[PDB]
Amino acid sequence: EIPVIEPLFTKVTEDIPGAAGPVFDKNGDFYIVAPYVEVNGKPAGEILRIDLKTGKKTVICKPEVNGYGGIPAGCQCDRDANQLFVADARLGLLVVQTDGTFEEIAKKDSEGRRMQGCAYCAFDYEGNLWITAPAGEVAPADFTISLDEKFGSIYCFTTDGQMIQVDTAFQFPAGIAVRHMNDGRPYQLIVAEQRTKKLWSYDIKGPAKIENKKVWGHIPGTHEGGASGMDFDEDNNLLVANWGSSHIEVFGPDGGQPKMRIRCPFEKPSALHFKPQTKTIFVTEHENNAVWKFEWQRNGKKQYCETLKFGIFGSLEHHHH
Repeated sequence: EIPVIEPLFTKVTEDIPGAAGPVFDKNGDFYIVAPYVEVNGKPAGEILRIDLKTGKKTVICKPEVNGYGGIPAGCQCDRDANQLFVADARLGLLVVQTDGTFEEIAKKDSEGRRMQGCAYCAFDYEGNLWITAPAGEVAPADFTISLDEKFGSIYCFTTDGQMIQVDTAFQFPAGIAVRHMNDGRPYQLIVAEQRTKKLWSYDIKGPAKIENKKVWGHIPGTHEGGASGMDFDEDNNLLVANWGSSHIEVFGPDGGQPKMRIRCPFEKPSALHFKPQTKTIFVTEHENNAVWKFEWQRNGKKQYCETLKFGIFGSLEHHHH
């Protein structure tokens, strides 16, 4: 029904338990997270730097708060400083410096509620951070995932430093991406509900202001698991890892059904991310606990963490003259 392409995948690294959160920082260094690392049967997840020339893996941060180890599950870099925002299914949302120190951004949200554990996040170009939270309350609450009960939530961490819960009642909310229009403005928030075959959209009307929740797209397949991570290319096609499959789905800007599929040499892609200024997509996957790369048909969308650089700054917004 749908065209399938089969690009050459190249293995980057392997033996990363629960491999996810591929991300590039402001300098082009590459990081991933290993959520399933354990010590004595307890979480001890890791944030890793991967040297793309040598393949060498370096543990950047082994987060823990009051003796509760983390489950780092997704990442985005900051443009303002060379620090990573790490969605942690046990600890919430962390800011991790490249030197390994970290700060937990929130024990509680804007309503005084205990924070939920997070997994993916996405900046809009105005600087707000949109976050999926598939786990229940952070440590020291007992760990719970919204696999069977609809308690996964969505947050927005605004430029004013407010952690606002903007929706809930999701069954493993996973990938999240912002659709920016040609004038640079945030228009739609896209959210994967991984325990269904659905992608949801909201219209962004401002910081932490979303409305008009609708079904945006449908994920093919009848196996366990749907959309995990997702990313826009420069034409606002959305590439969506289908964890219940060996494909990445390609949606047009207006969603619906995929218009093309990318066949992968592996099952269970968990996350994907473009390398800045390239067509190269890095993909994490849980069949092999591994990281791969492949060349897409065009560039990715300009990334938040490049937006203060000469040659990028000033080129995102466009207006009538």
